[PDB]
Amino acid sequence: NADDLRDTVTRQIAPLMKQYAIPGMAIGIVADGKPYVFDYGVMSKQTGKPVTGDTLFEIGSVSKTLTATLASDAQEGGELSLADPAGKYLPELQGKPFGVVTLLQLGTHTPGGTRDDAGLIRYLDAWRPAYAPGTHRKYSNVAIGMLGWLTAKAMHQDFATLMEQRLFPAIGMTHTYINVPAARMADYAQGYTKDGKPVRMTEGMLWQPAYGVRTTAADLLRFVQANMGMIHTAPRLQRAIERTHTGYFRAGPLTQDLIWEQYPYPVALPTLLAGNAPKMLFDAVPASAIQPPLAPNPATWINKTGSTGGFSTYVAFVPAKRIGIVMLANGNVPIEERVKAAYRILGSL
Repeated sequence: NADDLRDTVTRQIAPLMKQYAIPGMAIGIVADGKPYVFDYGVMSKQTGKPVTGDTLFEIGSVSKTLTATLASDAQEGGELSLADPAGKYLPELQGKPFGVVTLLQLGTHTPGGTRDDAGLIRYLDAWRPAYAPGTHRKYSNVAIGMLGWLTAKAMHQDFATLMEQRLFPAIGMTHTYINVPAARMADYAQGYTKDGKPVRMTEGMLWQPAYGVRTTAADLLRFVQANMGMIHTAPRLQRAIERTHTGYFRAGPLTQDLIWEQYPYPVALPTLLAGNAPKMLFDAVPASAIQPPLAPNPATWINKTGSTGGFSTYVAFVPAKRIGIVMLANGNVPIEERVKAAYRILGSL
């Protein structure tokens, strides 16, 4: 099994790492609910240390799936409503265009366009949208950056504390960090730009909610299992996790959940390519609200991409089929090439 399974992965990942010169990758597979992690290559070109079970990768915007889960949990406990306006938690913004943006619009990339906290409030005050809220989908770290900020306000806690002392241990993610600890800096892989220059993360404002997660393939895989209800999460978090699969908007070929993005399953490859295409990532796509929102639906392909300066991430799973993939690379891999490999690999199962 693991032999056949590893061969299936290797036939995709080895040429990928070859053509794009990725020093290392960690691949997580759920095959009929069984998890597997397959490590390839090295953590750092200067130290040649190999990718192992504890190697940390930056997952970029896949971080936002965990932020969305936290916000969904707050909603489940009555601490917030996704329909709440930002101005509810930032009273100064009442009267300002951003004060009416809802938490839902931040978690769906539809708010209407895009140092210290006083300056952040200064930035949000002067912010003038290009579109009315909830009508156009436009990828942005300010939207989900603010989703995590506002959820922490509602939950009466520091953001990073909520992630490391609440969410991560409740999934049993024991090698997942917003702030990587000193004893763990040795596990942190080195990223590499498209040139080959080594790089790790620059931490702007709202850096933790939007892209602050470093993690292992095993831990991200366990999250994927939790998103298919497989690992005995407590009832409030389990409901919270499933509710992030609610379908809120159509945007071209893509359906926008809370941060997650989904497609009907079975899914044709052109559907995934079009939904993960650069046009989705950079343009302001008209987004039509789904009324009533789609209930979470096991017969879907649910995925999310992540890209930092030095790392490439992809996550995709099908709850009805009980399969999923996690791909972590410490180099730059074209999004559509992550998509194609996942589609071929998962099609093998």
